[PDB]
Amino acid sequence: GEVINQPMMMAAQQLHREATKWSSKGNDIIAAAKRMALLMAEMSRLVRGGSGTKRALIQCAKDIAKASDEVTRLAKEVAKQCTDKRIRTNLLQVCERIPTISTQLKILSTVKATMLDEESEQATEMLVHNAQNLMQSVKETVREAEAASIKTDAGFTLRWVRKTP
Amino acid sequence: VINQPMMMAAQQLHREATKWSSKGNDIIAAAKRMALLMAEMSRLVRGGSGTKRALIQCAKDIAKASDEVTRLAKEVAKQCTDKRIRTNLLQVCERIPTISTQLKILSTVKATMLDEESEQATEMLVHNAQNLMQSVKETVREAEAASIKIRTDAGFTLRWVRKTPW
Repeated sequence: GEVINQPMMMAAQQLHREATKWSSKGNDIIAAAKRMALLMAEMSRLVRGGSGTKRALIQCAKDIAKASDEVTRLAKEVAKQCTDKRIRTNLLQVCERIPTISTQLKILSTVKATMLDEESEQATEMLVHNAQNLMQSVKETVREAEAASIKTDAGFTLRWVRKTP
Repeated sequence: VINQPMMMAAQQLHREATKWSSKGNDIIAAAKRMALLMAEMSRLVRGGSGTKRALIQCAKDIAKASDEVTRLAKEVAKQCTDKRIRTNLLQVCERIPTISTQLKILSTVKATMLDEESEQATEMLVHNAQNLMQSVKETVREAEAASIKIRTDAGFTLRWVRKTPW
């Protein structure tokens, strides 16, 4: 039913809330962020699964990583054309952090995967810690990239259409 | 474990709003936004310290969305021809502001606690949150019924189109 990993969920959701403020039309980062939010949530379900979700647990962390690569990719392109020195620095900071995290998530998920023994319990904690860092970094990426779309001869554009009530 | 009473109320608020497309309807969009924020909150009550920013932020956005729901419901009521519908609509545009303001207060006091005292802070928050979700559900329905009998000289319009049912 709903025996999901709640700390992966509050973390997945805390991301979702940020991305859901927008439209995905003309914004692949926003779309990849929502996808990441749904995958992390999906991982949240299977993560505690006994057997047969092993393949699933890695498809999940594989797709997440793939989406992270795209978020990183797009954020680099956003930063390249940013005129602002500070914004660009911050943006570049996460396009360094995101790859590290995503790669580690893949490693850690595969672990908790083959484990389906206190060691198993720690494998969970390490995965949760990492997952949380990923969701945070992506949230931070979304905000820096939105601020970078405010501030000449560029042809790249992320559409930031919000639903501010 | 997520506060089940809080999640349940968000779940039902969401069930009601998810029947409508958000295109041409800000109340429906603010309601979906509210259901989801309340869902996240149900995961924040239990959660360990440091997530309080998350809780304080959550309450803040919820209140902001409640204000917008209230503001739009007033405008819907102004042009409602129906005396009864308009009365009911106006009743909630009085209730919601009270609740939303209290939710903000209660969420903050609860965030500082992340002990009977703390446990009571939870119960007060849950009670309040439930009232909010109910009122918004009631607002959605009265506003949908108010879009059936509208004023002829009107320029305001909420689009009420079903999605699952089509």
